[PDB]
Amino acid sequence: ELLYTRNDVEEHVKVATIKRLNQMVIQFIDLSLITKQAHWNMRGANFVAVHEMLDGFRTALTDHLDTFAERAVQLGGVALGTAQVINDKTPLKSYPTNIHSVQEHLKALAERYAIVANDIRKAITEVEDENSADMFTAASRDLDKFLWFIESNIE
Amino acid sequence: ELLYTRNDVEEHVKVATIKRLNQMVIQFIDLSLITKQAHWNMRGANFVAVHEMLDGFRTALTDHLDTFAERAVQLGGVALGTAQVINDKTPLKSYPTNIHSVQEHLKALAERYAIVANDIRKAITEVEDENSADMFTAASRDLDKFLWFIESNIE
Amino acid sequence: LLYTRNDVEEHVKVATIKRLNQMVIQFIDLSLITKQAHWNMRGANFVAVHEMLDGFRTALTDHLDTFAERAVQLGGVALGTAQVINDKTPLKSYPTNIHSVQEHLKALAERYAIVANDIRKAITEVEDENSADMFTAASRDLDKFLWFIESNIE
Amino acid sequence: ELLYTRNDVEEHVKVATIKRLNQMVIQFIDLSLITKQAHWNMRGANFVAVHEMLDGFRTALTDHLDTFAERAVQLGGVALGTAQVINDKTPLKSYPTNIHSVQEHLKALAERYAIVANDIRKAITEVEDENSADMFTAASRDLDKFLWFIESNIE
Amino acid sequence: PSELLYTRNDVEEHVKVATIKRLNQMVIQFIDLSLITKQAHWNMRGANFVAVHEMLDGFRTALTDHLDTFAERAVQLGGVALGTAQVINDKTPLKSYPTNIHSVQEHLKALAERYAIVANDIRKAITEVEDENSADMFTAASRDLDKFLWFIESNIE
Amino acid sequence: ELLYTRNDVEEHVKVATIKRLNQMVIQFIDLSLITKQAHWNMRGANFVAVHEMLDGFRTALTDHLDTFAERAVQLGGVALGTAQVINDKTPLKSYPTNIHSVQEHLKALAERYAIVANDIRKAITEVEDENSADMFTAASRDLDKFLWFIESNIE
Amino acid sequence: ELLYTRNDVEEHVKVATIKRLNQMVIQFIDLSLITKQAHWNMRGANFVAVHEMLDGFRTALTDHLDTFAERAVQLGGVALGTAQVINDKTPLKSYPTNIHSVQEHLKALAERYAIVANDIRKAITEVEDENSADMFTAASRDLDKFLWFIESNIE
Amino acid sequence: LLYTRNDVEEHVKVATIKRLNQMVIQFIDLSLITKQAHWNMRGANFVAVHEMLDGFRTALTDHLDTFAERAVQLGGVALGTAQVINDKTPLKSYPTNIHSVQEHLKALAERYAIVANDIRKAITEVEDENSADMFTAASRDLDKFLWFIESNIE
Amino acid sequence: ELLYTRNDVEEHVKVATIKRLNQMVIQFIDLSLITKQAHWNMRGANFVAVHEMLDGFRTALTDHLDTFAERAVQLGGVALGTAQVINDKTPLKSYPTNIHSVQEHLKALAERYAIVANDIRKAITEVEDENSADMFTAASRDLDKFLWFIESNIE
Amino acid sequence: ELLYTRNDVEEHVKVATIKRLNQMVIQFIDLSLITKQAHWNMRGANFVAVHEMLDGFRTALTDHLDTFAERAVQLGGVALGTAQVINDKTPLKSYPTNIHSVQEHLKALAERYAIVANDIRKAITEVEDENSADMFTAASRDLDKFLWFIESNIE
Amino acid sequence: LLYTRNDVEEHVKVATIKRLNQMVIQFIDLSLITKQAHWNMRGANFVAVHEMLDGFRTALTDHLDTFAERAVQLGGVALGTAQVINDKTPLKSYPTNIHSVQEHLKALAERYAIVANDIRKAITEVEDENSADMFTAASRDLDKFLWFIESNIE
Amino acid sequence: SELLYTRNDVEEHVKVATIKRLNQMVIQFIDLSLITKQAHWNMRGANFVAVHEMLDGFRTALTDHLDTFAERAVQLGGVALGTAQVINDKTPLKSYPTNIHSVQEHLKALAERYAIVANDIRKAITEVEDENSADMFTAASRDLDKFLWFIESNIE
Ligand SMILES: [Zn+2]
Ligand SMILES: [Zn+2]
Ligand SMILES: [Zn+2]
Ligand SMILES: [Zn+2]
Ligand SMILES: [Zn+2]
Ligand SMILES: [Zn+2]
Ligand SMILES: [Zn+2]
Ligand SMILES: [Zn+2]
Ligand SMILES: [Zn+2]
Ligand SMILES: [Zn+2]
Ligand SMILES: [Zn+2]
Ligand SMILES: [Zn+2]
Repeated sequence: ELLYTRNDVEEHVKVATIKRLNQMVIQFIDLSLITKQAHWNMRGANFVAVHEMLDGFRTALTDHLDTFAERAVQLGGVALGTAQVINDKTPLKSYPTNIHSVQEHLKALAERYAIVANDIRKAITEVEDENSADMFTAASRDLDKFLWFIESNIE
Repeated sequence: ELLYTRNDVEEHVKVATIKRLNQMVIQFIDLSLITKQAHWNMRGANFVAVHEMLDGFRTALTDHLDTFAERAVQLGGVALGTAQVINDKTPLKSYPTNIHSVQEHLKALAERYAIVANDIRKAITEVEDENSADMFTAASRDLDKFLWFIESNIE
Repeated sequence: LLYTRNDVEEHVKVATIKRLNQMVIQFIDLSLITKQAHWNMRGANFVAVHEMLDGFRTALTDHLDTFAERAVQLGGVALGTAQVINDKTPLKSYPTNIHSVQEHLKALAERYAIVANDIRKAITEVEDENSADMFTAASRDLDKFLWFIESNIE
Repeated sequence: ELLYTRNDVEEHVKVATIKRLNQMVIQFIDLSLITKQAHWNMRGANFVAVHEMLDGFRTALTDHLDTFAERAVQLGGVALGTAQVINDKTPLKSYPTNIHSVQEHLKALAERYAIVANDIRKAITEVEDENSADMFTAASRDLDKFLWFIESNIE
Repeated sequence: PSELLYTRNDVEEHVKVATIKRLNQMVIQFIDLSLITKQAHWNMRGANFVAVHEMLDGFRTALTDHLDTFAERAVQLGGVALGTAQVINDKTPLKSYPTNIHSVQEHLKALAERYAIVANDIRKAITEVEDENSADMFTAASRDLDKFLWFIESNIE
Repeated sequence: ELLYTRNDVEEHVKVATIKRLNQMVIQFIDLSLITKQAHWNMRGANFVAVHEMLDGFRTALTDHLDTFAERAVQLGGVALGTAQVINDKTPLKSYPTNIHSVQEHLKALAERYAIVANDIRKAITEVEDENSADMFTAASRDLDKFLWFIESNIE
Repeated sequence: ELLYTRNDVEEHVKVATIKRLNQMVIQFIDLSLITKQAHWNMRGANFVAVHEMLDGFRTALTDHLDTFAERAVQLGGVALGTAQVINDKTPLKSYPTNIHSVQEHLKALAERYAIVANDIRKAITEVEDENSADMFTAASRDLDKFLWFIESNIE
Repeated sequence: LLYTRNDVEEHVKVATIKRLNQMVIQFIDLSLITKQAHWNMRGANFVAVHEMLDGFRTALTDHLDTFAERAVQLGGVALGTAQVINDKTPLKSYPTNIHSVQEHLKALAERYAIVANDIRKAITEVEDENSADMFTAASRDLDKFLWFIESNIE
Repeated sequence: ELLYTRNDVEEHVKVATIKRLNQMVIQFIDLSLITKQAHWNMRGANFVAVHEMLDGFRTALTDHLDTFAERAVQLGGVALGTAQVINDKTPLKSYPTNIHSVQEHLKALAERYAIVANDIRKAITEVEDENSADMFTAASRDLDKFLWFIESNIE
Repeated sequence: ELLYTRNDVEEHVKVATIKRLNQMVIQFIDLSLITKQAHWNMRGANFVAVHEMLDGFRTALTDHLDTFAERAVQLGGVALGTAQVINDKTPLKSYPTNIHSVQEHLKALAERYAIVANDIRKAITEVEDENSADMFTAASRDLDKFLWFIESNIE
Repeated sequence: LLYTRNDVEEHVKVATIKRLNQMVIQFIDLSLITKQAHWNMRGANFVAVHEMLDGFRTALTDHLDTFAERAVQLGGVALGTAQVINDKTPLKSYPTNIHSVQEHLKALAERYAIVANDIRKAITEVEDENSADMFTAASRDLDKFLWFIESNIE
Repeated sequence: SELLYTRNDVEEHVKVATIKRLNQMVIQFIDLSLITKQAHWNMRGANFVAVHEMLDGFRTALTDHLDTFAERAVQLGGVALGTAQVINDKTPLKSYPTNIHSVQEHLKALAERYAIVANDIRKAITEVEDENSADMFTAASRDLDKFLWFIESNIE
């Protein structure tokens, strides 16, 4: 069931939205862990700039997911973002540990960012909570631009 | 094994330290996630201040475990921070998914925070890399104070 | 309707303007009630909840100014006078004999909740695109505060 | 009835001074509304300077009126600023919702600002409370200046 | 066939080419508004000068910012953003701005005619485009544009 | 005994003002030791926001007192703020070092705050130096609002 | 002989007040010019700090200055800050030109600062306009500070 | 010319206004060009060159604006409409079919180099010190931007 | 003679420039006052914007002014900026005390800004000290802009 | 005897450490008051510079001060910062109230600074808590710098 | 040894100041070469590496400032004139005739690492705790810097 | 003739001459910069905390200045030299004393060297024939002459 709130968003609409929101949350938490992972372990040409870039990426991700979770609560549900749940519920493929060049990491990121980027863009139009829709549009715009930024550094 | 570098810390010392650094990166990433998890799902007496208090802790955690990972890297290791690795190598017990009182979260928070704070204070006297030890001490100081902040809010 | 190269049609100009004044009104009041509850609370969790509210006010203030200016943009008049608020406000008059933090949170709860429940249907009622956007940013903040308010209630 | 406070302003001075503070709250809140009303709905020569001048004022006014309300609550009284109390108790003539020229708005604004500026200048003499006096002086300094700005821009 | 650059970005091919198209038009209008805003800002005199003169440095920045947002989307959809002097010149729907005029009032009128055009094209653009990401961009812009038109109309005696 | 200055406040007015200033200095200095003393050792409900509130309190007390001292010196006197002088001359009840809960501390602080508050308010009108009257008013307003802040956090 | 203003203030208080405000406007202007004068032409021990100290004074001077003038105008009057009127109506002896030592310049500054300092102090309770009293008071504090600052660098 | 109390000799004014307008025209085109490169590059060194270029754009517009303002102070008309640039710029129409940073660098260099070599000469040609001063600063900027760009070329 | 300095700029250039510097200083100081004078006492159409506008000119002015006096000093001279010297040496025509409208002031200002602006423009070419030429050029660029701004608000 | 905390530093060391943390707490607070007291009653050559410098040491002392105190509390102890306690536990001699010359005050400050400074440099190696040792070195670093600034301004 | 009330042991003072001017000596020589390469590098990855070096320089300069002042604190004299760096620096002269980003990165790596490793063994070799903490902050930055420089090498 | 290639078309003889000048000014500026710190570290006596802080200000300006001269030399296709060996072998400044402590002592020693450097760059400003270079040298000279003035005005 749900936590009670004077917020009168339809009951069925609440359940489905928390549902999407959460999965969106999980995808973003993963994207933030791997952004760091790639960030630490790059090496080679274009290092520093691509290194800094990624830090930027981390923050916005963080902010966007935050909104997701808080919105899921507003509707009377329970936002999820614990290691066990992520590991258990991510669509994303585990990030490589054996890769080392900047281009390697860029390719690995591009891959992952794209799945979430494409997922969330579709979510924008299939979610019946306008607030989420506006939420989802805001994060779609950045993931897209981040997807572009990343791809754009592949040589 | 290790990646080359001009950094001349001894071979044995490097390897040992990479492992300590990494367990510490692993522990800080969970607390980090746990912190947020509690942040979103809290409700009741003293919510707003404790809610924002958690956002401060996170930034410091994040910021510390980042130094960790980078020291491991400087020593020619691979810093490890993906959901699958943390899930797999976490020393912390899964964070309750269905607790709601701020009080409830404070207590569940203290437990895990103490485990990490206690361990790292130990790590400090152990590690034989002056740098990592310095990092750890700065971290230890923050955790000890966070630990106390948490506990000091328990009714 | 005052003149403007703004080419939005008349009917939708007029219909939207009302909804915008209507909404201006609920916030100005909501704005007033927030500060009221701000000055006259005491008891547990005073300072933090007290400082919270100031934050809401500032946010409510800027959202409503966005509504008013759109109403003027579409060619009408934005109404913000005390008089107009007093008698077109759809919110129950705020109680002036309550003092405890909780009492106040509940009184805030109820009213924020009715404005936030109305602006969310509004998003999807107007046919002025820009206006649905304004509302949605406002709704997003409102629903956050409602959540913040109900989350401090014991 | 006054609420308990260790604060030892004489009981009579408390009740007297609270009533003055509220009356000042009342009209400053009224002037806050009037000021936004004028700056949304003006058009004509010197529009843009004047529209932003008024936002300057708005914030100064809401600042002082807070200082009054808090002094009221401090002396054990109850600050009154609900939509109902203002309309019922405002000494300011209602603002005309049928005027659009910058010039008309200035002239409608200079009359309502004068009453307040003059009320608050005299109230400085009248209050027994030193703190309230200082409060009113500070705020009278801003009223006299704004009033002067307002009139200076009339053609 | 597809004169589209490769990206891992789903958006269907048709929605891609049409939105790009759309994005580029808004781009061109916005750069033009930007050029003519500076244009009028430099050359205006008479009553209410410094206020209007500085009012226009504010709009410039926001146009620049939106336009930059419109260009970068196009390039994400895998297009080429076009904003060179030549493209603008024979692409702007905007009537060459008068260089023979000196009063704040006439500059206001001129500005208003052209702001109104851009103002109304981007408002339409919002429901016409099938990229949800672009309609969000356009609404943000449309909102500033609608505020800016009102600001200019308001300083006209 | 006074130090030369071209400042022309009458010999007698100086001496008395000076004595009055140092008293308010003495008791402002104490009040801040006490503000920190409570800051560190409070635990219980509402801990964090109460904790931070006081540090704000501590800053304000510090500028006011600093202003009082410099005025004494301006008049040609010596400002006294050595721990010896506070101890031997503070009219405030030594602060309890056994209490621990936030509530207990807030009560202890209310007592002491109200004393100094109720004194410096009397002082505004007792003092024959216009400048000193002003400092005291600025300071009294802060104390009167802090007392209220303290009292209002009391359950 | 005044300018229409809705600012009701007994017209005769108006006239008296404008004159005092103009006398302080004149004096503060002269002091500001004097201050730069010494600032520039200073040399000897303790140069750079005194020189920097003096810039500080100036910004305060001209700030107090401005409020005096804007108030004169507010009451229906004309603010007088012209080079001719400073020359013709200043009670201050023209600052010397032959001096160059910081010590010489501090003393020229002190004897002049004191004229103005001691003067506006009395002005405070001499004037019938309440806001002018608050103004003069704020400036009197600063003036008394700067004086004391100047005097304390004298060996 | 338009009247101003500004006593710069009439011919000087005419001459200077013209040269100012030539530089206003080139810096604008430069700035358009800078942004075109900005959106449309991909390949090695992207993120950094991308943001590098946003810096020049900012620099370019302040300077160009300083030139327009000077021309107007002298009684002339600052020109920066799309049509005038198109008709008077001496830079080759920028390619819209190129994609590599290394390509875009090469293109920016050609054009940047031209304008840079032309304002450097302008510093000593003009007979108005203020223009010459403002010309010298822009040149200094343009000479740094050209060395940055060239420097980034593999 | 000049104050001794290692600065080796030739002696005749020292004297010649010093005299030229003090000349700009005198003029700029006059402009400054005059600028503040119009800023206080104008009323009419376009008041607020023009009124704030004028405060900017002043900051700009006193900055350039400063740089001149110090250059003078560096070369071993005495910078003069006293009221008396301003009153005696000013090439600028005494400023009208009775004008009241924005246009009245604008025009009086235009006349005097233009006189100064035309002069310093020439001084750029007249003076043999490169440093002091840069100095004048910078001022010149502000002054022509300010004249332009002033003239551009005249109807 | 101690307060309950999950912090598992051993009881014995927890106790020794608190004791040592509090002694510094006491000494810093005292240097704090002393620093402020010299700041006020100083005059003579080099006044403004030294005056300002002391204002910087104060806030420095005050932060280390805080860091020591909470460490104490987070270890289960009570921090002790009360005028009474400073009186009774301070090892620093009373600071003289009869001295007036910057040069006199710098010598009185040096003595006491040097005492605390030399004491805490030893404390680093004595304490068995790494966190406090770190805590001490930072403040030690400041104290030494401050001792050198003080001494350096001596003639 | 200059008089101070700081009571470190005469012996420890003397030793510690000598180890402090050595860290001061190589840190100045490193900041010089840092700009030298900063200025004269070109090729792939120029801009970010140019600016990266600016960050490093600010850091080196602050650390070395710290060693200096400690040394004076113990009663010693700091040593940082051109002639002392030249006569006392361990590191090989930096190569004037190299231009590529890659040549420069490797030229810096070599020198940074020599200083990087010296000060890391210095931490354990000083008797002054205030110097060990000091050296340690430096080491941390220096080790990160060496990692940043090596990590850009293709 | 061994200049790095660039589309910057300043006359080639000018580039070589200007580069030599630019580099000579860089040498002096670094030495000043070195020396400044050296004094700021080792002074003691009356007026120490202000001269000390003052000096840190000088360092900052010198560094931004000398950095402009070098990026200039490099633009015209040269090599900017700033190595301890190059300052050492190529400097016009006398070796700064390491046995002075007094504030007045250090002020006098800086005064002389600041003087040396300040007076060269002022003349440089007229002797160079790349305009950007003189704008550069003029801005610097403005700071040096002011810094020199500050330093002299602190001598008792
Ligand atoms: Zn959050
Ligand atoms: Zn990192
Ligand atoms: Zn508004
Ligand atoms: Zn409030
Ligand atoms: Zn961009
Ligand atoms: Zn103070
Ligand atoms: Zn003013
Ligand atoms: Zn402009
Ligand atoms: Zn100055
Ligand atoms: Zn604290
Ligand atoms: Zn330093
Ligand atoms: Zn550089």
